[PDB]
Amino acid sequence: EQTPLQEALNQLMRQLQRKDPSAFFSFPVTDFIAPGYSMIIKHPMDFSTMKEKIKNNDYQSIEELKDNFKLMCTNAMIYNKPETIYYKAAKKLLHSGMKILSQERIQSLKQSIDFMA
Ligand SMILES: COc1cc(-c2cn(C)c(=O)c3cnccc23)c(OC)cc1CN(C)C
Repeated sequence: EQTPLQEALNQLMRQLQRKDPSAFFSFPVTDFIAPGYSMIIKHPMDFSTMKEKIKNNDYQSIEELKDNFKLMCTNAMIYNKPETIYYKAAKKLLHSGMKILSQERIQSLKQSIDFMA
């Protein structure tokens, strides 16, 4: 049993992950694979962490998940240099995700979520 908000967050997450077929952002970045990461990025974020916050009913709004998604992309553009594959992939994923999490779409979900209460 999940709330209408949780299920909306899940379908949004499914579409966001559709824009990352390489699974660069599926799991947390470790210092082992990216040395000094924990010293450079103060608020790490990834898809699996966001999915756990959905599962635990941590998000009170779609905008909070939108904030976490922007943070995950921004983190990769801080740690990685502009020509790297990870920077370019985060740049493109952020732009694609902002179209998915547009105000127009958040609108429609808020009303249907409200109508199920
Ligand atoms: C290339 O393969 C991967 C890359 C990254 C990765 C992501 N981001 C955002 C980074 O900034 C980053 C920076 N340095 C090194 C690696 C990464 C990854 O993160 C956990 C996992 C894989 C393995 N994958 C098959 C699951």
